[PDB]
Amino acid sequence: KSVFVGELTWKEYEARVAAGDCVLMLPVGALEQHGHHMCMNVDVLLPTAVCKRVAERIGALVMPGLQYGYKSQQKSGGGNHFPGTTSLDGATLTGTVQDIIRELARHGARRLVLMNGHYENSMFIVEGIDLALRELRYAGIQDFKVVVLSYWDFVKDPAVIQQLYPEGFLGWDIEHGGVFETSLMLALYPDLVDLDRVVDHPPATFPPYDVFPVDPARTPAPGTLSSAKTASREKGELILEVCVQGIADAIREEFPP
Amino acid sequence: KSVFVGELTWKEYEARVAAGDCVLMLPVGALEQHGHHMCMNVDVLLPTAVCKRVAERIGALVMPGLQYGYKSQQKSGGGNHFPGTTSLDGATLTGTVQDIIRELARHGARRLVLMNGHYENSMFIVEGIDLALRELRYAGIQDFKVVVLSYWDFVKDPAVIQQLYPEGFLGWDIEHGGVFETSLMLALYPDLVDLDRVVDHPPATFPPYDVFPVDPARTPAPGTLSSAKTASREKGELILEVCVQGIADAIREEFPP
Amino acid sequence: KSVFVGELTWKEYEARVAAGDCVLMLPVGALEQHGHHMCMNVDVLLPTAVCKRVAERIGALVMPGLQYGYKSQQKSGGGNHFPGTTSLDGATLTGTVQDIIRELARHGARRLVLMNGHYENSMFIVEGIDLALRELRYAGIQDFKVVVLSYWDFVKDPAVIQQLYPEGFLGWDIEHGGVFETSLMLALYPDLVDLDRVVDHPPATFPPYDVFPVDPARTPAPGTLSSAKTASREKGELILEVCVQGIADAIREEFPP
Amino acid sequence: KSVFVGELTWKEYEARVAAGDCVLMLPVGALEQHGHHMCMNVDVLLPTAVCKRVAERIGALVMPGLQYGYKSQQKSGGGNHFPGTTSLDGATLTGTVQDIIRELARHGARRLVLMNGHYENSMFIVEGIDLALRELRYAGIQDFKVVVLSYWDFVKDPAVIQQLYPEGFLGWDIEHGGVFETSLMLALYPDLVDLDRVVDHPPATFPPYDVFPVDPARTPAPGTLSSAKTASREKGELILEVCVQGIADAIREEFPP
Amino acid sequence: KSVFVGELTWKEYEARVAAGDCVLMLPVGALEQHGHHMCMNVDVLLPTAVCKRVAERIGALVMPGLQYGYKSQQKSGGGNHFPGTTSLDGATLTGTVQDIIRELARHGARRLVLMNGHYENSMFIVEGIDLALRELRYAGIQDFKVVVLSYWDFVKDPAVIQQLYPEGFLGWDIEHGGVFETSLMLALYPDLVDLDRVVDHPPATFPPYDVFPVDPARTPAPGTLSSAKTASREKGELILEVCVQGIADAIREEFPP
Amino acid sequence: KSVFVGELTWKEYEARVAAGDCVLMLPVGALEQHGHHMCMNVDVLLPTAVCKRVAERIGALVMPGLQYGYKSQQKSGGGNHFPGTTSLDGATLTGTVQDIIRELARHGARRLVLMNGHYENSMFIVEGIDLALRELRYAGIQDFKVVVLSYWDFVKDPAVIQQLYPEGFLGWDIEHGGVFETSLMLALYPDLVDLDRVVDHPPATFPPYDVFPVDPARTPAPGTLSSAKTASREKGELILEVCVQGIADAIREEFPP
Ligand SMILES: [Mn+2]
Ligand SMILES: [Mn+2]
Ligand SMILES: [Mn+2]
Ligand SMILES: [Mn+2]
Ligand SMILES: [Mn+2]
Ligand SMILES: [Mn+2]
Ligand SMILES: [Zn+2]
Ligand SMILES: [Zn+2]
Ligand SMILES: [Zn+2]
Ligand SMILES: [Zn+2]
Ligand SMILES: [Zn+2]
Ligand SMILES: [Zn+2]
Repeated sequence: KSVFVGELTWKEYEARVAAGDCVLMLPVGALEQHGHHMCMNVDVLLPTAVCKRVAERIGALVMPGLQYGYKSQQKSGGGNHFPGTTSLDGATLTGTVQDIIRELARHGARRLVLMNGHYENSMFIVEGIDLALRELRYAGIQDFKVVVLSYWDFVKDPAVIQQLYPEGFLGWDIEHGGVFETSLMLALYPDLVDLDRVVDHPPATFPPYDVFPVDPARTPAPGTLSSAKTASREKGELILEVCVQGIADAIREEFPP
Repeated sequence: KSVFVGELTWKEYEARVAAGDCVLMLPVGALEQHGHHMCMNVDVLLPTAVCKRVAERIGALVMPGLQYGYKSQQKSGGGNHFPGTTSLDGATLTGTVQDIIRELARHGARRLVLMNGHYENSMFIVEGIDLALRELRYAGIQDFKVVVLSYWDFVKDPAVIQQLYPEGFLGWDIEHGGVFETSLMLALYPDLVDLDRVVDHPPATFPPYDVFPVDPARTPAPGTLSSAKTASREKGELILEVCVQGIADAIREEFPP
Repeated sequence: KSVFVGELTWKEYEARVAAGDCVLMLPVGALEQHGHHMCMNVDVLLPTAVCKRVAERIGALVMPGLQYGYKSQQKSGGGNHFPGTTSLDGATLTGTVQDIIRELARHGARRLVLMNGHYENSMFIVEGIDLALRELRYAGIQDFKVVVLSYWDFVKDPAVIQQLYPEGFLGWDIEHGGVFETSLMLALYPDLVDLDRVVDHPPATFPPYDVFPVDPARTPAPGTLSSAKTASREKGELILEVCVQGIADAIREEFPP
Repeated sequence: KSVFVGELTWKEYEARVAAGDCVLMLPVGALEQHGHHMCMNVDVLLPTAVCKRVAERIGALVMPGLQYGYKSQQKSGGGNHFPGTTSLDGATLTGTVQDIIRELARHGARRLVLMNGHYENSMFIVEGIDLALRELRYAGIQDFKVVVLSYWDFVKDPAVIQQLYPEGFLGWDIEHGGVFETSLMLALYPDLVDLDRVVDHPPATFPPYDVFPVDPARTPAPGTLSSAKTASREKGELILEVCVQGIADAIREEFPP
Repeated sequence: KSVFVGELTWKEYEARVAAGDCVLMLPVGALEQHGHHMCMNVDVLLPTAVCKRVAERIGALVMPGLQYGYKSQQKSGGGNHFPGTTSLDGATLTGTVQDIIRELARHGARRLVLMNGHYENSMFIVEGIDLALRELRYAGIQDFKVVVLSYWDFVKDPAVIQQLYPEGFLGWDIEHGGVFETSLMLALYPDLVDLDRVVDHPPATFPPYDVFPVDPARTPAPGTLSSAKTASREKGELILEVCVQGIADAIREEFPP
Repeated sequence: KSVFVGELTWKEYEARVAAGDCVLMLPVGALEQHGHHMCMNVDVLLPTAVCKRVAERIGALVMPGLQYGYKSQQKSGGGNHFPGTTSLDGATLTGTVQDIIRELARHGARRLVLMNGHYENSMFIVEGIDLALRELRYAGIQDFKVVVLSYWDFVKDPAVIQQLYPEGFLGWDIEHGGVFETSLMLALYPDLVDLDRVVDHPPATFPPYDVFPVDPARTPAPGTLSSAKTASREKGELILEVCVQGIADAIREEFPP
């Protein structure tokens, strides 16, 4: 039986919610440039694949993912001046999250995991949750609980980090189109990555401030913030298992049967 | 080479837009109950499959689809009180369309086809377009052109209509989870439809007015507005070819090479 | 005693609401071009006059009408590029309806009929209602009921249609400034129509899609979607009797004494 | 020929605007309690009647009036706790004014008089104007000019006031449902006023602060802020002539031929 | 012990609210031109100083002031075309007041004094209060009370008015950068005023209407609406005591121990 | 001469902007709990003090600070459930930033530095900037430049960090009410800190996800995320000199005289 809500009939869904401890998961991505070597829907594909695997293990369901996220920022996504990147205003993203939570509560659902795949989305997701929970309180609903996470934060093991980044970890922001995302894509969707097109530039560095309008000269030309030269399917498999296991465990802890 | 923007690199996309006459297509769907016999992502799947086929034929590109649409209305979707159906507020949907048009224009795109798959979305899509075009005009941009359509409107041939509706065409609104969508689903995604679960009821009838809050008693129990008993894979292939051909011709007329 | 809320004192209004089963009616119109032969406030005048007559028959009260409606669409009102047509943004119209419902509920009113006179308004009326009911629910109010109707939906009867259209009825999709509205106006406000100015053009037809910006060539030059050449006072009198009776009956059914 | 835009055809309106110096006028009122002796649409009726007379004199045109205004405030309209009073939120009213100006500018109009009839509306009218002018500036347009006025401000000449109040003038902060409005109504719409129902209470007084939620004890029971016992048709005729003359003169000064 | 919330620890604040009759005060100002002789933060400094002194007397606490207010209007602040003046949109100011009230309610506070210092702010503060109180009702909270005032309205004693305006009081609307504010500043922040720079022009007069876009020629060049030549420290000390005494008394009456 | 815009006359400000290279600085803070030992306006006081010193050095001007910021998050500010913390909604904060930029641009200013003092504000500052720059672009204005920075990011030097944290630096993630902010406060406003009230708890740690509603147990009781036991005046002086020099240098680089 599919773990995707979109692939269920309303009766199947109703039955699953009626069971009492149903966990729903919502992937939140973006359509964003990911360099010369990878496609632009990475931030949707990756959290969705992680949700799927986690859902399979814990008996959860996955909602249709958010395909468009917040504006790419230079220091975490290259910047919103790139072609292809198609970004929402903060109010739009926040409102989308708010509307979905309201609707899930209407269904009787009370457990939601928001899995972020695009660095910049976080605070707008946070505001959507706050506004939704506020509204639920107005309606006398106080037992709706939300867990929000970015899947990469579960990769904490020093040994794993060293396997992925032998020259040192440079932060999840500078990991845009680099070893982590590319390794995952190589493991899950190899046809959408062409490692031969990777441009092997040094990791992007920035001063301790930001400038707007975004100045394109300050982003590496290919749009990546770090090189995926050493990306590998094997690295992807390792990332995937670590994230899936860690998130599954976290969800079980927060949403026990 | 993929026709999906999400599956392209930013360089591939940039090149296609640079070519001068690039047509972009955006499927606009919903997560909505579709009776006992079909899944809930139909309104995304169908316009997306039609866009894919049209794009292959005319050399267009397809954007990631809108997964959540406007509130289901009793006379066209059963009603928003059903479980599973997960709907956006009008302002949210309108803003999503507006933001996407803004971004496509930033890229240099000037030709967009919005292909609706959920009856209720239309006027919010229209407002989204208007607000986006208003903003473009502020910047002196007047050459962005939009074609908006609901794919079923292209099925006009009496010979085809008579096969699907031998006792008479009763309207695209009453076509919710009926012969049209179900046939298309049998042709495209047979695993997501189980014809044996179809509840055969007489087509819903409604007074010449609407009542709110929605009264569940006025929608047939299963959520469908018409029976898909006579749906078939064959009918689906017929619908598909007529839509694809008709839409491709229309786009060629409105966006000539 | 007047049936118009505006013409009552607050004490008279209060007493009517205190009686317990008071029905309020709100006309929702537009300021919009209606060809060479007719004035622009038709969409307010017509529902207002119908509301007046219904209210007189059933003991209901009529609120001040909404004078400005949603943007005219080519296929239903000729298009918003015409001079004179003065339209609201969707959010504005939605908010107006929402605000009025909130206030009526504050008064203790619990029964509202929205009578639409401009096709394009419908979905924004729907959103206004939903948002208002959502708020009432937050305030513990679950007994506010709304009936929404477009008065022309009550001219159902084929026998009435034959009488009105002896040369053949071509459909409601082209009834903008045509025989239907023009006849009603001749019956109610003859000084606001000059039948000699009617341009007798062939009925408007359109492809199964819409284009924005709106292409003026696709609307008949006068702005009408069909010719009102055969309109008459007598046709208007019949429409008026039929509409008033049907709506009165429908309201009594939905809102009994 | 009518001075009301609603009563013109789009061709007639277009021709008036094409002439070059066309002045448009927009009445802005409210639906609000006006004591035991007068109806609730006073704030629409009065500015509309003054607009009509001014337009007749100066060759201007009058737009459909705004029927609903901002929330009644205790010190100026008795308070929004009264039944009957039906008020918009600030953003709704602001948005309505903004949308109308946008549309008038689209038509090619460049001269607008906003005539306020409800004290509380003023700042929201101001904001609506500013927001519409801001948008026009985006398009390089700086020749759209707006004159805003409350009609009573033209009846502040001490010699006139002496004629209207011989016993003594108590100030304007108390002229809600008092001698001023009542006299005008007696002159224009005698059928909507019943002087015998006037509750002759002493003028309302308040401390130099406001309290929310509004405390009904602090407003005179009937809702009026001053007694209309001395109101008369004669006083109304004087007020009317003084207002019309003064406003016609002011408009001719600001919008010369 | 400080009377400013910002200077308290959260434990100290919590204890003061826990006491049960805690009164909080919020100064609402503006950044606005105030002629050649005075600085631009006057509208924040003055109500803050009054709040401080009232708070000291009655045992209340003062919240961080709103530094930016609504757009300056010609007839009450010179006009928003002046340099330096930095104004918020109406929705922004309203929302700020609304958010703060919501938060104070969360803390358990139920008594708030909004002390306005910028003439134009009033109606947006009113709307913010109404929207916040509406929301509180949705959450079952009906015991939150707000007193709102403009501090100058407490200068009512004809003897005090005459000391300041021996030739006659023309209104708090024409008082911008004149004798009242300048005298208070001379008493409170003498280094921020240079009386030698006052431009002694005749008091601004205006017709009974407003014009937009704002016309700079209709405001006295220096930005003041009347001359502050006769301002003095002694007059400032008088004003200060009258305001502090009056407001303290008013708050003791409305928010008793 | 003051470096504070609020302490200047409009003529002085105009002249400074007229010079053509004027840099404006806007502190953006919060009202937020900062443990048992420190007051709640820290996030305003600190960036304001840094701005003042930087502006004195480089000839810039400082705008009135934003006193209220985005909702405290558990991992960065303890959480928005604490008393005293008074937070804005994201749209409110975004709108405030947007409005101020609009106004500065109107004055002729083209160089702005936003100095953030509250971690949570960052993304809403970014959105406010984007929306303001979007509006400027509608007016053909593309030369307004914004530099955004958080003052703590300028404490980079490992040698400085060694002086500040001789027993080892544990990271910026726990610096809410800890050594960094407390030391700065001891240097600038010693009367607002009472080091004896510091609760010497171990550094806060959290799992790689967040939970809403916020679980108060995951925040150390006092509200601090680390112990300020070792904070000192001397450490504050060092931080201050380092931050001021670094920021002055960065601004000179981006906005040369
Ligand atoms: Mn990304
Ligand atoms: Mn649907
Ligand atoms: Mn119409
Ligand atoms: Mn009024
Ligand atoms: Mn002011
Ligand atoms: Mn903070
Ligand atoms: Zn990515
Ligand atoms: Zn469907
Ligand atoms: Zn019509
Ligand atoms: Zn009135
Ligand atoms: Zn002032
Ligand atoms: Zn802090």
